[PDB]
Amino acid sequence: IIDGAPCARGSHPWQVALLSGNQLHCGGVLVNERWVLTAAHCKMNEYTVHLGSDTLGDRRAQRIKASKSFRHPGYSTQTHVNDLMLVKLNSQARLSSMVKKVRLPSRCEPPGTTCTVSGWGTTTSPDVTFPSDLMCVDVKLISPQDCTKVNSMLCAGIPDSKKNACNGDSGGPLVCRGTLQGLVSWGTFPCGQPNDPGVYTQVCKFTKWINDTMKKHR
Ligand SMILES: COc1ccc(CCNC(=O)[C@@H]2CCCN2C(=O)NCc2cccc3ccccc23)cc1
Repeated sequence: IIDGAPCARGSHPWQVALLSGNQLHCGGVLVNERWVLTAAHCKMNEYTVHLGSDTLGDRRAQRIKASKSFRHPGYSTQTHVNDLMLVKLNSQARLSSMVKKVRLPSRCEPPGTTCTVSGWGTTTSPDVTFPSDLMCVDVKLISPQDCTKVNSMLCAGIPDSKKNACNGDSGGPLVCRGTLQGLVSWGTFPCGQPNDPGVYTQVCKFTKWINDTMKKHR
């Protein structure tokens, strides 16, 4: 996350990280005790999922192996369309005040809405600097028609501001008015240029796919 600040402790109990061993790979969200939602670009042969702490490596965090994952069938490596994936945990996440199911959307929040994006991705660019504490930044929703770099994607940013997501933030949540509205997808490199908004998968357009994919892989 660029030009953000540490998230208030305990305010992201539905946030997870996908690690390759102990190395950050992507963000994600906990859908339920057996499933994580992330970006399709995050695909790996297997994952270690971090839950239950704003600090990576925290001895109190839960770590769970996840062997299986399922991309949305329309995913394009070139256009970034359909950049979402479900990761099946090998063992159930233990729920508590620090591990909670995310609130999925029932409606699409419109352009102009203030939202928050969070992650453990780099805070600098092009030099990488990975924070241990989960970082947050507030950004405003931008229609894909108003987003020069781009019907199921959104952009988000603040006019004349560097605030954005970066490497390591893919798959993490963009939340608005208490619901999940986006997953970080992609943007310009180097990160953090003003008026260069990041692109997100618009979660409200994938309700059916998320529910059905989980039901088809019980
Ligand atoms: C030691 O150096 C290291 C260590 C680890 C890594 C892999 C770390 N993870 C990844 O970059 C993930 C993987 C899938 C795509 N990713 C994004 O975060 N994309 C999101 C993304 C990437 C670049 C610019 C962006 C601008 C705006 C919004 C999103 C952007 C790299 C260098």
